[PDB]
Amino acid sequence: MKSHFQYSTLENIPKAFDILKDPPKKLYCVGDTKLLDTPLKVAIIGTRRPTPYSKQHTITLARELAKNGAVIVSGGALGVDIIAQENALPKTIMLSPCSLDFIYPTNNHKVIQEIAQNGLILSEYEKDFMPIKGSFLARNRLVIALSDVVIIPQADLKSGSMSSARLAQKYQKPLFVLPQRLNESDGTNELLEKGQAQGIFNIQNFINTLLKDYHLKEM
Amino acid sequence: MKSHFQYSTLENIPKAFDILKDPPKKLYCVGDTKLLDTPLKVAIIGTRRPTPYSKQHTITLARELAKNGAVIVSGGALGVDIIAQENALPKTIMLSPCSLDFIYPTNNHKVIQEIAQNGLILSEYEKDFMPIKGSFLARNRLVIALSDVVIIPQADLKSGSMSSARLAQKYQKPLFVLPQRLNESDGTNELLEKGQAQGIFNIQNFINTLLKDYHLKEM
Repeated sequence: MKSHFQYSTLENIPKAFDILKDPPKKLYCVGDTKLLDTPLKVAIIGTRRPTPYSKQHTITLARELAKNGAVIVSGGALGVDIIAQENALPKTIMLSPCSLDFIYPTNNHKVIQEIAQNGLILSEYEKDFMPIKGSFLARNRLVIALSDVVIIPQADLKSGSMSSARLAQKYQKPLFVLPQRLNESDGTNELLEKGQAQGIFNIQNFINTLLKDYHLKEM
Repeated sequence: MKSHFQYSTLENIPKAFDILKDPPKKLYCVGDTKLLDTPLKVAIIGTRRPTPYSKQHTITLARELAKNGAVIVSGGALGVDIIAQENALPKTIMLSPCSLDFIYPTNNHKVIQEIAQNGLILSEYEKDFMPIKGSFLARNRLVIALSDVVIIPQADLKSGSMSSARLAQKYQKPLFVLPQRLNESDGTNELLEKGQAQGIFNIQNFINTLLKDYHLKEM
């Protein structure tokens, strides 16, 4: 699916990317590059098939953070990603796994269009580049490096979410996850089990504690 | 409801009760007092109103622990208690909130009778005593003191399970809970978030680690 987006090259690579083993040498952009200057960026990533439970709290977290000064960063994927980003509009930044002349995934086209208009989409791929395993992985590192904090509402083991969670640890980004029952989100529960992530046991307090840590007003 | 239990004096008060600020001065018993001389006693306590999820794993915990050399200790209450005890039979000990000439609660009479017959019931009251305010708290102190480890599968804030949880901490009895969703078991979740309990993220590993720790053959 062609995007028909009008895009250009990003003038300056965010310094947040310098922590990366292999920073992007060149980035392409469509939308509001001012979003890159915001004080609080929160990554929200997760499974392509969240439960109603996960979906419900993903919406609240995204909506409330975006409404109170944060910018939500994600990969625009089916499920948790696109849910967070739609509910954060227009304070949201997407890292694309393909070049900006294409929409992926197809079914998210409507929301992705709205991000291109009112939010920001970045890509490391100039044109004609359909997504492949390595480009999903590569853009995940950008999602993590760009963000101050990383939330994973729900995720299985051996998922992109878990490789991103490893990156979050490697790059010292605080990891947060939703409390989940046995067997429903083994990835996030493993992170809890090993003390590699903090549980979000109260949505409003978590949000307010984040706002304060970054000198924004609470709710 | 009368029990028709031919209860005895429990002649030797278990040393485990000696840690209490107010040890029971006299105890009464019916059933197998040898259960008191076992290497591993696990308290399983919780809400009177468990979800199907909590119920399902309580059954598994109780059954597997009882089958592999542990004894399950509880209060015989509606919900988690009676579920755990029924599935632990005959390796189970009930601490009764009433004298042993009565059944309490009435609706648990069948399992409670099975416990009198094949497990063990203890009480701090001799006769003619139905429970009153505080007698539940009182027998809970006994459940905790007797047990090596305490499992709370599900519980609300301000419940009896939480006051028992405070006792477990006071006496350094390790405390474990089931992973629970936001807004379902605020009691156990608060324990988890405050680092006061450990989560059971893998039922089989939890059990095998517990066993090993008490020099029992792993499953």
